[PDB]
Amino acid sequence: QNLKVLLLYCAFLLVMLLAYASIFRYLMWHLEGRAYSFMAGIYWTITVMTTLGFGDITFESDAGYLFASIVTVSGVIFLDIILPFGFVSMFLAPWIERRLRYHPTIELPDDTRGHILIFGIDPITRTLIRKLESRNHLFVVVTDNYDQALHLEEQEGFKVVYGSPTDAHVLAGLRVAAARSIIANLSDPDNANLCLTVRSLCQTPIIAVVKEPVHGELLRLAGANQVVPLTRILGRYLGIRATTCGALAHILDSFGNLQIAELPVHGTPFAGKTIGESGIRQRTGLSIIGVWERGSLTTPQRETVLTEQSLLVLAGTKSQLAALEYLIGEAPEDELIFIIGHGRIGCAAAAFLDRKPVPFILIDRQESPVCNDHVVVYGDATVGQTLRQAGIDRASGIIVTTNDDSTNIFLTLACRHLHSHIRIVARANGEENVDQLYAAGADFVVSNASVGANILGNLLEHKESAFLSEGMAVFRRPLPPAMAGKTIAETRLRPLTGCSIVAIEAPDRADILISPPPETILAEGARLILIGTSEQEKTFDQTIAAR
Amino acid sequence: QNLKVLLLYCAFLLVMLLAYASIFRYLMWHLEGRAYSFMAGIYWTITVMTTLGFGDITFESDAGYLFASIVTVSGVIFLDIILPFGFVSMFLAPWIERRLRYHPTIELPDDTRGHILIFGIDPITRTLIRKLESRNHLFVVVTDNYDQALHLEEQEGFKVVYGSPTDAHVLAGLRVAAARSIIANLSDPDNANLCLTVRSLCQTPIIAVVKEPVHGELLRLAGANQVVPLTRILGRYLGIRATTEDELIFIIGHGRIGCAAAAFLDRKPVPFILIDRQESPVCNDHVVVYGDATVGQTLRQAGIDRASGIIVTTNDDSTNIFLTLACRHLHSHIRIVARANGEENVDQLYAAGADFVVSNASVGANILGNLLEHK
Amino acid sequence: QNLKVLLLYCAFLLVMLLAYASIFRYLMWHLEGRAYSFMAGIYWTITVMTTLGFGDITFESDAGYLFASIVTVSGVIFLDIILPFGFVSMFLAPWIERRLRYHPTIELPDDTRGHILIFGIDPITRTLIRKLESRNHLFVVVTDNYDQALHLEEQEGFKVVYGSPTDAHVLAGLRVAAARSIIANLSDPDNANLCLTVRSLCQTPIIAVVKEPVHGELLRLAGANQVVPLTRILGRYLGIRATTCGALAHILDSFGNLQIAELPVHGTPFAGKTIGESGIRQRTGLSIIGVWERGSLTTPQRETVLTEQSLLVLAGTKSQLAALEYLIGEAPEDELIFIIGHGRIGCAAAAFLDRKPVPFILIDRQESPVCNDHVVVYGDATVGQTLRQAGIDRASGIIVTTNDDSTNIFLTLACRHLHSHIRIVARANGEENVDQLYAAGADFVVSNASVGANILGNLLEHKESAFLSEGMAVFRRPLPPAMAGKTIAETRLRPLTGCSIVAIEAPDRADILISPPPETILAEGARLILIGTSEQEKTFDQTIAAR
Amino acid sequence: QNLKVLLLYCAFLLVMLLAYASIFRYLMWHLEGRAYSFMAGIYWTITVMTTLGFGDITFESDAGYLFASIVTVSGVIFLDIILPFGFVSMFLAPWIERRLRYHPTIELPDDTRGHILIFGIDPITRTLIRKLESRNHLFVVVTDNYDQALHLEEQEGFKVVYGSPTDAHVLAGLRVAAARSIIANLSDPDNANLCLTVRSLCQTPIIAVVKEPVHGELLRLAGANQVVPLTRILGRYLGIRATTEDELIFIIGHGRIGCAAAAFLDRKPVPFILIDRQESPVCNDHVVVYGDATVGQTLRQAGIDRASGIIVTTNDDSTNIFLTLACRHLHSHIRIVARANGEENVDQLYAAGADFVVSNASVGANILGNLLEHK
Ligand SMILES: OC[C@H]1O[C@H](O[C@H]2[C@H](O)[C@@H](O)[C@@H](O)O[C@@H]2CO)[C@H](O)[C@@H](O)[C@@H]1O
Ligand SMILES: OC[C@H]1O[C@H](O[C@H]2[C@H](O)[C@@H](O)[C@@H](O)O[C@@H]2CO)[C@H](O)[C@@H](O)[C@@H]1O
Ligand SMILES: OC[C@H]1O[C@H](O)[C@H](O)[C@@H](O)[C@@H]1O
Ligand SMILES: OC[C@H]1O[C@H](O)[C@H](O)[C@@H](O)[C@@H]1O
Ligand SMILES: OC[C@H]1O[C@H](O)[C@H](O)[C@@H](O)[C@@H]1O
Ligand SMILES: OC[C@H]1O[C@H](O)[C@H](O)[C@@H](O)[C@@H]1O
Ligand SMILES: [Ca+2]
Ligand SMILES: [Ca+2]
Ligand SMILES: [Ca+2]
Ligand SMILES: [Ca+2]
Ligand SMILES: [K+]
Ligand SMILES: [K+]
Ligand SMILES: [K+]
Ligand SMILES: [K+]
Ligand SMILES: [K+]
Ligand SMILES: [K+]
Ligand SMILES: [Zn+2]
Ligand SMILES: [Zn+2]
Ligand SMILES: [Zn+2]
Ligand SMILES: [Zn+2]
Repeated sequence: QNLKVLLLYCAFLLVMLLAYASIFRYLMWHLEGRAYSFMAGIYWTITVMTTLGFGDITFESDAGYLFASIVTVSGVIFLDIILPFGFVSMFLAPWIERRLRYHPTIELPDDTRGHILIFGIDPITRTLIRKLESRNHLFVVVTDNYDQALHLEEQEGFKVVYGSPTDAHVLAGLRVAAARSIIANLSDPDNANLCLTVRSLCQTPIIAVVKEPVHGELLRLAGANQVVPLTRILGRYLGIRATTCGALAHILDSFGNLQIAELPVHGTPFAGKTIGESGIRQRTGLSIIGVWERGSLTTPQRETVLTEQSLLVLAGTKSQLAALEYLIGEAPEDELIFIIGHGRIGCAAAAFLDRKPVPFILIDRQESPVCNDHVVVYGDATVGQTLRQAGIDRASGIIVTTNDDSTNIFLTLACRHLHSHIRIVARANGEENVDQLYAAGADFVVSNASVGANILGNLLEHKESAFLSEGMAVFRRPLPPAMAGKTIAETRLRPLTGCSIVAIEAPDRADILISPPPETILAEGARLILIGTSEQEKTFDQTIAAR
Repeated sequence: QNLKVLLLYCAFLLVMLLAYASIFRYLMWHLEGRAYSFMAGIYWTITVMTTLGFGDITFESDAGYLFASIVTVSGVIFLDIILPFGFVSMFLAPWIERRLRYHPTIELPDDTRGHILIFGIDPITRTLIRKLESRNHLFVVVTDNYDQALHLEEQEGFKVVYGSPTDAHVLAGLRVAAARSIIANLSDPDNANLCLTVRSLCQTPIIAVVKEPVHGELLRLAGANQVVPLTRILGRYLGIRATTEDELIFIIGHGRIGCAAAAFLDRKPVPFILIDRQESPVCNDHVVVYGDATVGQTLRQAGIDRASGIIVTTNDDSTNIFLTLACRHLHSHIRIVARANGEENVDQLYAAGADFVVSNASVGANILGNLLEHK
Repeated sequence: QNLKVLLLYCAFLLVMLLAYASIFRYLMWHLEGRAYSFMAGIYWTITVMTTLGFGDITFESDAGYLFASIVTVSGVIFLDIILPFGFVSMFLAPWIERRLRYHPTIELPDDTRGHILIFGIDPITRTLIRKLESRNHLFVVVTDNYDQALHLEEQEGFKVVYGSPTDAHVLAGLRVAAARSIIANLSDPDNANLCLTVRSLCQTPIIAVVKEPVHGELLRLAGANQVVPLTRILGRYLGIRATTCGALAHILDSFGNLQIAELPVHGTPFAGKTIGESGIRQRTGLSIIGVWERGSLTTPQRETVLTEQSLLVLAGTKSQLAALEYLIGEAPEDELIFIIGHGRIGCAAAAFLDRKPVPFILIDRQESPVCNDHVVVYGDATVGQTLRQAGIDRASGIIVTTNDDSTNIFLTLACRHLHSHIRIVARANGEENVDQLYAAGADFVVSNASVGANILGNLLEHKESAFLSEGMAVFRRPLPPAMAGKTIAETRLRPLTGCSIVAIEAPDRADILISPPPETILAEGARLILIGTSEQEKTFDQTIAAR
Repeated sequence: QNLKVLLLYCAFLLVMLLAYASIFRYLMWHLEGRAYSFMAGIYWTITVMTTLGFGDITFESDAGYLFASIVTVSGVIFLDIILPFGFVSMFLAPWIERRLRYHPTIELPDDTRGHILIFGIDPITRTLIRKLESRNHLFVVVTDNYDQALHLEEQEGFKVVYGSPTDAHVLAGLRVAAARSIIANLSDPDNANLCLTVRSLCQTPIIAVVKEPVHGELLRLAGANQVVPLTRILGRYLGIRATTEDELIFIIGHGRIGCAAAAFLDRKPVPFILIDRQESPVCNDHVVVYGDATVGQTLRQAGIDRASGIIVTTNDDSTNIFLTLACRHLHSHIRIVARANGEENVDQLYAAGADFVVSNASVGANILGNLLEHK
């Protein structure tokens, strides 16, 4: 905007130059019978406007004086006044105003498309934003807190809009209809308000983070396409890690056929062994679809070594999962788990452990404003002997789930020092504290930020197949010996049935190929893992054998 | 104004030009016997002060040199010093004091007339302003809160004054004596303070919004022309909509409005149950089933099953929307009447499953509006 | 500071001018054999430095070119660079910095003398400051709150210093030793800290405002020269006004001889009558030393009309005060006073009324964190029927003493409307609310700001005789018939005894002359009122009759 | 730096002068057969670019006019545009970003070495800084509080960094690996967090101030080189001074220090009474006579009469001074030992009537000081 105005002025200056120069030659002729070249004209005009004033070329008539006077003043006005002033107004003012005074972005440009709207900022969404700035996605966070808008503007991995998140006018300004996705991370009532409002304008996909698992249904009603119960999930990931021996934990039931479960390896016979060595698939018929270690989901090799902290992601039938449970295959007696901190997450960890059930003891300073179903031992875990009196002595494991990382680090320190034996699972509110929890003696650390970010992140990237795979199903099929040697693109599987190949594992191998390329040459005995509508799965074995 | 001082300077600059041009000709003639035209003198004076300096016309006598030096310096002082120093100190100064540091308005111009003072801005009075915009009244909102004056400045269909509403000196700078009308929408004690203070200056008509219907008489006594008990009226609208035996009405929210709806249902009478998470600081004539309702089964406990009606009257619109969702979810047909604190939530309450929605801001703005028009 | 530097530069410019001009004439001569006048030199030099460059006088030698080049550049540097830059640094920067950014005054100039230090800002001291800015006294308020320092700096009836009030280093910076007076209006512990610290540096007089009358002694110990129990005093002024009929209230006992008391006129036989008509002095022998009405203490005339709201200031012997009490002279039966608000002031009003005693009832929302001696009826006076249930019906008077003026205005309104008979005394936290309390129906309004300011103000102005009259005594003496016709300056009373004439009243008149001028001619039967040490009062009737 | 860019510009300006002067002579000769000296060319080029314009030397050919025009414009661009635009954008910009808007330091220079990091600034650590000033160490105080960093900026004998003490990236920018020593004066949990974080980067010696003596072992475990239990030590100093039957000691204040003094007196043992206005959030092994003492007769009630000693241990110096006054007033000779949180109140406690004063900041600074010197 400003640049155009600038060298638009430069153009007007040039025209003034040529004009004055042309008039100069004209006057010198018709007024004093003197003839100057075009160059002399430019030369003189520049000499005057610029106030050099050599004086080698001057007029002698009053009319010439009147003209020279006019050009002279023109130079001062357009080179000594307008020019600097305009620079102070077009450049200087806008700079100092927008650097000493926050001017809130209240609206988004009309041409904004495919952007991601973030409502409700916190560690989770902050980490999500930094993570997807590593891909340069257009993020726009919204907030109705002036002070927060400022803080978010000084440092920016994203644009910040300041306005009421639940005002349809404000949502129209954000271009919600043209937006790619929407993260609803406000309170549950505000989320419900947000979803209904957004839905009155568009069908833009919405991912809501629910603070209380019971409200999940309500948010789907208000218009949310996906609901993520973070605290429930977080409590669960603390829980599955607290037992003395890892146990199967169910994840998904794809229409009562394919089951997805996860298994922490600690204290199991699989610890220390390799995937091939443990022979999990041979003895259970299960598919190992991934190994989660060091915050990275890798593909299962046969030489891969399972560590105490490894976590297997598994897929198969109900009986195949029951086989694995038998192999583990039993829990030690008198298991007792202390849970320090009875907030939403600690509360969820308790609920998960009760689903089994494993005996536990909750400990917190004050009564829960949201929970009534749990009996809590009241006291300050930091104040001497509060844990001793609660009988921390016969505990087999501890979950430290305070909302303060330094306190969790201190408790992990003390517990590991007084009980070098028990499992210690700790929670990190921020990732800048994860390593210290390990250094303090924790057997595993669950990070709010990374778990939250990974989930939301994946829900985002796989959006083009999120609402798709939503309502649909994942199933497994023994590759028909008829296609033994044919390429995925050659079989033309999708155009017939409608499903999609998401994995191909060898007959006698823990080695699996995830998201195989069309060029992949199929083999004999191979086991396919497909995904599609609960209609195409039945129209699969039908359409495939037909044509 | 900065325009007058500016062109008044151009005036002085012009006089200086003519003065110097004339003195020029005079010296050229009397000192050196040289005759120059008027244009020549203007041309020379401009040439010197503008520092161009063609040199085609110079003196040769000492007195001429002196004069030439004086004009040169004049051009530097009045064109290269005062002009810019003026520029910056004249209007680049106001810029900082009004754009780098928020400067609240603490007084209206002397001749401000026919304006409507608003005391206590909120959804109702905000809806009032944007409603009578076509009538093009000058609305002035008054507030003793700095941060609020600041926020009311950025976006506007109304002027914002910052000061104590109950201070006589502040009201005089607001020109209350010349105002069209005054809307008192503060606490009842504050309203009373405001009325008596205003009445000591003038008899500008005052429309007071009163919280407790009993206080209506006192506000009149203080000097209010009209008293509007909105919470009673809004409560009545809720109670009316929730009815038109074994009829049983759940009222979620025991604030003033919810309380008024209960009071209304007694007159019928229609059995009802009040539900809140706190005790009423102003009410003690109603029985309230305490315990937060957003949790989940607090309504199930109370028995949202055998009820015939539900009134949602929290002072938070999103909470109202959530409760409406939950209710419509638990019971697909029970009559639900929801309260909307702001008109921007009216549509989401209906979308949530409400059968009727009472809009505080709409009913408020309308009543106050027809009270200003019919005056 | 800046101006000097400015026209110091102007001087250096002039010297440069004369120098270059002198060198010019020199070079033109010894280099080109040309002779120019002094004026031509100045003219040329100005022509170059200023960049006009007529060209009518130029050099032709390389050395001349080198010189012209040097002068030319000198002009650009000292007129086009330094000059504006210096203006931006000496003027522009200091202005924008100290107008967009608060720079705290941390110290006072070394030569600061006779100033008044204010510690602890509030309505009282704010009003005190505005009041004594009407006399242009040098006030300096001190505070350790950054945010408060800013607010006090934007608008200023005084300089503001930001620092710890109880730090001797900070006190030395304030020049406490050279200061006139010090107002200690902090908490009692902070005041005690302040006094001890100030006392370790100087003997500068200190006036402390105590928040709890019991701490008064402690503050005199720490070094305070004067202690003002504002809340006690305020409670008293509410109390003396609440009774159905005004009653004598003791103020000072000057060594068991001269007594000072005050009497509100409401409900007494003196109401409506004039001072002469009531014949108070004739019937009691008392001296009427002042009439306090409409916030102004005037001298008692005989034609002066006493109104319901008038307050007599009286002086005389114990029996003379007892005579007046008899004239009034009795209180109505079943007096019952409701006191709304049990803060420090309301509490003090109760204590005063108990000193008589008059039956009362305290009413407040919560228990007092400081009082234990009073039984309080708990409830919200604003919530319907709280006063009704307390039996406001049989009250003879009400004192409304909430810490919120609007609430006091509302209560005054309602009470006067439901009980048009009872006395209503109300308290104003700020003077901007006094008139409205009257308009609401209050019989009298006690203003914190004005009472506080008047007291402190007087303690200040009369400082030169404050600590003097402190410890001293005020006494009355029947003018000896020996000086019947002599002038105050002629009698030479002070040089003999040491006392001072503060009043002279006629034998048969309520007319009194306060602070009589030395020229005043004394009469016969006149009654003198003097002040001095409890040593000079005895050395009075002795020294006067002797010589 | 702004000096290099500046004189580097003067360098380019100089080259332009010589280039134009040489081109000048070349054109004058080849275009018009006129011969000019080197000084003449410099003199002409300066005369044109500086816009003086004497005119004593002008071209007469078109190509000369063109060249003359080019130099004129060069002087305007490089002397009347870039020079000032530079000025303002070069160093009048930094001025605003560092004087109109506080800019906290979030990172120390790469080569910072031998510095002492302070975490948790307070009277003790503040007294430490002003004490070892003659040794001329570079002390850096770290704080995650903006408003505190701002205040610590105006007055200084030490540099202030703003950031999370327990963030590894923040500690790396603080150059912990190259620091002389680290003083951890935060909460015990925070200290533990700080130690482990620091230990993952380096083995810089750490001196931790610990609140609860039991936590000393854990801080060591985290990685602290030395653990200083000040509250235990200060409490012991109080108890020691208050003694060296029917001996009875009043301890006013049951904070950690007051609590430590009580614990100390048990070992003697010497009978004592704790007096506070609240219950101890960290202690439950002592009986405390509750009820505020500043009111008046709370000490009289308890029996300040038959007592043989008084320890004043509130965490507020003025309150301590007041209590000392009141005590010395009620009893002219009973032994009084007062605690001073800051060294600026030590003298007023003695003036108030204390028999001995333990100075938290002095004892603190001394211990930590001799711990840094002897290292
Ligand atoms: O400098 C001019 C001068 O002119 C007058 O003096 C003489 C002048 O010197 C002669 O050249 C001639 O013009 O006649 C003049 C007198 O008639 C003025 O008197 C004098 O003021 C003035 O300076
Ligand atoms: O404009 C100068 C010109 O000089 C040369 O041309 C001629 C010139 O016209 C004659 O006046 C004389 O000086 O001899 C010159 C040739 O020997 C250059 O050739 C030409 O480049 C230059 O423009
Ligand atoms: O420069 C002005 C010119 O005007 C005309 O075109 C003349 O023919 C020409 O001689 C002259 O040079
Ligand atoms: O992810 C699996 C989830 O399945 C069910 O929803 C369970 O209620 C829940 O405990 C579990 O977390
Ligand atoms: O201006 C320079 C002067 O120098 C000497 O003083 C000469 O005597 C004089 O002729 C000349 O005018
Ligand atoms: O001013 C007179 C005062 O004398 C005494 O100090 C009384 O205790 C007090 O009630 C009264 O206010
Ligand atoms: Ca850390
Ligand atoms: Ca809405
Ligand atoms: Ca008022
Ligand atoms: Ca002190
Ligand atoms: K020029
Ligand atoms: K010339
Ligand atoms: K020029
Ligand atoms: K010139
Ligand atoms: K010239
Ligand atoms: K010439
Ligand atoms: Zn729970
Ligand atoms: Zn009610
Ligand atoms: Zn009391
Ligand atoms: Zn203890």
